[PDB]
Amino acid sequence: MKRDSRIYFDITDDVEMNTYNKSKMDKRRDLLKRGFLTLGAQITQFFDTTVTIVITRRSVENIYLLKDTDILSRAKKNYMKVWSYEKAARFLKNLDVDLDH
Repeated sequence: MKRDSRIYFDITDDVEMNTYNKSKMDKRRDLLKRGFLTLGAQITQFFDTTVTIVITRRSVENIYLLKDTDILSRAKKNYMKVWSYEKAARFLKNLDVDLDH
């Protein structure tokens, strides 16, 4: 049987951008956060072993190059789901969630 959905938003980046784009990414984040709250996900402040999903802006295909203490390493070690913002926004759409609204 399944367990409560607990989502951690990775706060670390592996990309550079200007201030404008940061704000735009932060909006995307909050907007996504708001969507998952709606479906009833729990949105945890800290990362730990009870997270079921990490939503990250960083490079998933390159996790193998990360330190062992990096939350993305740990998430993969722990068979958690790691999603990009795109895949996440897909998840919400396909589940009939008004993103625009």
